[PDB]
Amino acid sequence: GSSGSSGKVWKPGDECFALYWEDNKFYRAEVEALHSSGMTAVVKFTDYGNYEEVLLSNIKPVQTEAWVRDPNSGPSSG
Repeated sequence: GSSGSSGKVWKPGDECFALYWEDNKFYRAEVEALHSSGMTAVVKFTDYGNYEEVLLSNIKPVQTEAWVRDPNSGPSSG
């Protein structure tokens, strides 16, 4: 299509951070299934592994393991 568009869409099978309904804190999770309507979605919390209905506007994309190897030692003893 066209490259160069701001935005972010969720999908069933992506790890994300959802705000607990009892802690209201950002915790790890995974988009279990979105809602036809397009407002809330079922996300599974890793903390225990239970599903919770949270809004899409209350979810954040989890960073990826962009590790980098190199023969040059980076961090050292302080």
